[PDB]
Amino acid sequence: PQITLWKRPLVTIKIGGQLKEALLDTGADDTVIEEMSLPGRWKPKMIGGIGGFIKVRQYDQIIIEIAGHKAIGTVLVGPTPVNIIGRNLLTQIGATLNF
Amino acid sequence: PQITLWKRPLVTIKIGGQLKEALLDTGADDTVIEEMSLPGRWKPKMIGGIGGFIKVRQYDQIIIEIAGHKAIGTVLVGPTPVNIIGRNLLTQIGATLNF
Ligand SMILES: Cc1cc(NC(=O)CCCC[C@@H]2SC[C@@H]3NC(=O)N[C@@H]32)cc(C)c1OCC(=O)N[C@@H](Cc1ccccc1)[C@H](O)C(=O)N1CSC(C)(C)[C@H]1C(=O)N[C@H]1c2ccccc2C[C@H]1O
Ligand SMILES: [Cl-]
Repeated sequence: PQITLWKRPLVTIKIGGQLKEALLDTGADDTVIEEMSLPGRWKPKMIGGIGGFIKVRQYDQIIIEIAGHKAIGTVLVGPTPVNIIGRNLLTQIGATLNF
Repeated sequence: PQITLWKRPLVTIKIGGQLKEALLDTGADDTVIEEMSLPGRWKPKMIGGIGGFIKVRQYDQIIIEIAGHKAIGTVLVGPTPVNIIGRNLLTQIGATLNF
């Protein structure tokens, strides 16, 4: 698909058996989702941007479906204001910026 | 161009006759640049990022080139960690997400 940028580029994702809405964010290195359970070990991490830093849990090897496209990678979980699909998963679904 | 997301989507911009590096950020509604001098009057705005909110100065109708593409629009100035080109200007340069 081709997604224009007149509006926020929100899509439906499936993660951990749950449907969520998430923002396709080329400015985010990583992927961060609001509080939810995920399988496996985790380690704490600080992520930063506008407004400063938040503490998240880093889970690895998390299978995800983004607008119908499956991708595996690290997913961060914590008090993000918005669910965010970052570059680590955008690459895997073949997403590019074009102009 | 087609910009892949294996690396950060950094480009060169020109604003006030000066070249700067900036991030093409589909998660940003607006465009925010690190402290610099812009002409004219400004208006207040507060915007929220991953860590919380920052106060910025809003300048309108600013001439700005993004990866060689000419735009004229709103530029916000404040304590962002990265010069961010957001959707207000990504739309002016005809950028889309594609997969
Ligand atoms: C989000 C935002 C809003 C405004 N304007 C407004 O809010 C004005 C309100 C008007 C509302 C209009 S009107 C009708 C429509 N409907 C609606 O709901 N809105 C519209 C202005 C700016 C500049 C905005 O972006 C701020 C921002 O920081 N956005 C970031 C994403 C985000 C969105 C919302 C909450 C929190 C974060 C950005 O895309 C990013 O990734 N950034 C900006 S700074 C940065 C380049 C470092 C990077 C970053 O944080 N990255 C970090 C990141 C993020 C996630 C996971 C890991 C990490 C590590 C690091 O890479
Ligand atoms: Cl790349």
